[PDB]
Amino acid sequence: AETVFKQNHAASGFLAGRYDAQAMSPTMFNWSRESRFTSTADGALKWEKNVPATPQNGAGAAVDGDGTVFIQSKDGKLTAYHPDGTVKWVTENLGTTYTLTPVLGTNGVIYLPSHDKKLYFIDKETGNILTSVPLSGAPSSDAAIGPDGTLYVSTLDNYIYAIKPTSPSTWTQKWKFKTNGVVGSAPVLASNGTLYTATYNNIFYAINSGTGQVKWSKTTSNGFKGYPVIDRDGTVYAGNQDGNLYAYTSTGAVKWTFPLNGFSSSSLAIDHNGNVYIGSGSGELFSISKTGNMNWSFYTDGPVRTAPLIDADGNVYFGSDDKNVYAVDADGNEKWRYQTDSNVISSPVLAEDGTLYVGTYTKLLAFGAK
Ligand SMILES: [Cl-]
Ligand SMILES: [Cl-]
Repeated sequence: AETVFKQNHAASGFLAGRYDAQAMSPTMFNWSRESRFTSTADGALKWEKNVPATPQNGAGAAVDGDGTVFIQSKDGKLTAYHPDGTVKWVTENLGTTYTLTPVLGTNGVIYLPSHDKKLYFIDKETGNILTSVPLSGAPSSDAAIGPDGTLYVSTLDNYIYAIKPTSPSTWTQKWKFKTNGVVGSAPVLASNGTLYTATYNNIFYAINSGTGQVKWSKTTSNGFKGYPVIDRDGTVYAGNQDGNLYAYTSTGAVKWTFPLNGFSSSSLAIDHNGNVYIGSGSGELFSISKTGNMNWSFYTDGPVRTAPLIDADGNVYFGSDDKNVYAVDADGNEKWRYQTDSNVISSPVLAEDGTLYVGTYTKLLAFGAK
């Protein structure tokens, strides 16, 4: 890519970690989700592929510096597509049933937690397995990557694991944290070193990412779900199943809450002006200011489960259980929609040339530049 991938812009505060900086889109979460790319995509479909998947919390494709598109399917395949939709490679017999983002790290390594209770290290050039890490339970998050390359995942047996790769073929366990409750809020990391996660026992955790010790915790009446975003102040914005977005300061004070009219249904984005974006079971996609006032909302006919993606012009792309892909401008006005035949739940991704990828339970869709 001609410019480097950065997790942060001037208004976000993720802990900078060892993602592939030459990739177009190396991670779905643990970053602002404001793309550095512009797009002239107008809703015309460039191509579609059959990719059966059940992505956890809006997981989906990653795109490297060549524009190669990597995506897991629930038949146990990881597939690398060329930009024109032809297949570059396929690796089989990985996990089934639920899918996760094939996150692109340094040294051309793909980090793919898998439902077979393994965290695979995979060569992105060939798809060959470099090694795998046994997990005590099936993973429930994408791999977040820290500054020293440590991988942070939640697992379904109520753990956060910190696994440190020591080369493309070797690894050691940094720490593990047994959580009180099923993890619904996947690990994301903030610039002061804190890892944030939360459970359906209503506990929101701030954890020292180096040591695995809890710095502080807060409680609510229902569980947080998905991937929070973090601003430059270290404030964490997390969607709650009680129907509110919560903003926690870096000390654990409640900065504010905002009503979503339904259970939170997507993970978040944050733009360089500090506005945060989230989908609701109400069908709405919200834009909310850093002080917690509504900028706008856009109404779809079903829960919005894609984490929205902002482009460099402030347009916002997302999908709905009403089976439409959506594009709106920075003021919330519709640009275009595209009707597909499956709920749109696999979050959007932007290539350097403006191609937009987004997925359903059955297909990967590519929307081309105009
Ligand atoms: Cl380069
Ligand atoms: Cl509290």
